[PDB]
Amino acid sequence: SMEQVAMELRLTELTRLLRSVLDQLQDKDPARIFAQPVSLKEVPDYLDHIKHPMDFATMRKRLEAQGYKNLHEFEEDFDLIIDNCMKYNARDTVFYRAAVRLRDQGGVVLRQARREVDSIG
Repeated sequence: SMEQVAMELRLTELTRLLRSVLDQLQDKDPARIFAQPVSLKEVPDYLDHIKHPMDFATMRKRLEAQGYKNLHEFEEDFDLIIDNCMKYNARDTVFYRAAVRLRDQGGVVLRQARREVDSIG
């Protein structure tokens, strides 16, 4: 149907805007602490602590399959990156501190992304 195409075009344009959002958030992580999944070879107990692991590479895979239907879904995954780190690592660690700084800086980006998603529809 033409309606299905129009919906698919909207999904594609959302995907475009989320790709740019993702790039901007990932620039706020210059240490690349959140770039890849936590290695279960290197942290074998991780899944005992963290039930839903997340990282920027895994988000990027979902994004490129157009697997985010709305900005809420994408933000859920970004928040998991931050929140998982802040639970697993202590306050005095470079990892925890990186997560705080990512959250703080990413807030700004996400605030305008929400306006753009609503604005363009």
